[PDB]
Amino acid sequence: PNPAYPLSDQSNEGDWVLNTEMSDEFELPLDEDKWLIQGRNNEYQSRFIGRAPSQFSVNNAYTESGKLKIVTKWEPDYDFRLKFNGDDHDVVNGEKIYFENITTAAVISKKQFRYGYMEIKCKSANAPITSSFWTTGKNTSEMDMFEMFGGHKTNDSWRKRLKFNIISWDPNNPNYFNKINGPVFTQNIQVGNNTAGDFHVYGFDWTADYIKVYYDGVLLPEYTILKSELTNNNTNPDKWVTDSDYWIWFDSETFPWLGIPKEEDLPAEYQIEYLRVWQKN
Repeated sequence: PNPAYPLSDQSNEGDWVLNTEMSDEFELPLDEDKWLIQGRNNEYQSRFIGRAPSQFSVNNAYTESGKLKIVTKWEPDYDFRLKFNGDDHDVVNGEKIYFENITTAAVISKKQFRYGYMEIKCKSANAPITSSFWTTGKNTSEMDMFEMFGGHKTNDSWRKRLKFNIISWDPNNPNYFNKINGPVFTQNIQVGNNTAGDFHVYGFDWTADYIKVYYDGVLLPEYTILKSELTNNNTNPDKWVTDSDYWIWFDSETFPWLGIPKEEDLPAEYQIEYLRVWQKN
């Protein structure tokens, strides 16, 4: 296939132009003028040090073999830090979940963009750890294009799952996460192959009016999101929160309610062969 165009649009019906600021083939050492390794020089996007028990380490993101590696390690002697609020723990189901044992990483674009075709070729980490591809905007919203859980020990659907979420981070919005304690919208994108078994190409076409999902070049129409549906024909406009500039994130996190890796599961690698972000000419 031609890498100049989305795998799902090889005739370039979209008149696509690669956004070089947001794109990377990861064939060189990680470009830290393009990418924030979370925690580099104590810089934390969204003040997010990691999801307990895991914490983001600057040593767990690097390129290797043409891929960005987001590594999950068993590292009990890591110098786990406190949250920006001074806590040594997250609060999950009302319980204090302490930081310990596991390091992951997060890599965030230093630039933002609004609307485009995002195509990521990746293989999820083969452990009970997330491999995620997502966005944030300042006080606006967050689109989790996927949370994978490639090494789920007991759920085969999760091994083939891309959990997709849209979250409102705007306190003015009735769907604000800290009002409804959940996403504006979520769906389980199910693909045909285990996300940790091989590299696959995942496409997310993000526009002002729809979000579409592509797998290995093929539209998955069951997962299309339409503004007219989410807003019920513009009668509930606050349900459409993705008209925002976004940073792009890759990361891995412990989701303790799904599972926690054993040392025997680690190290594990979320491997990103490339990110291609196109926008319309």
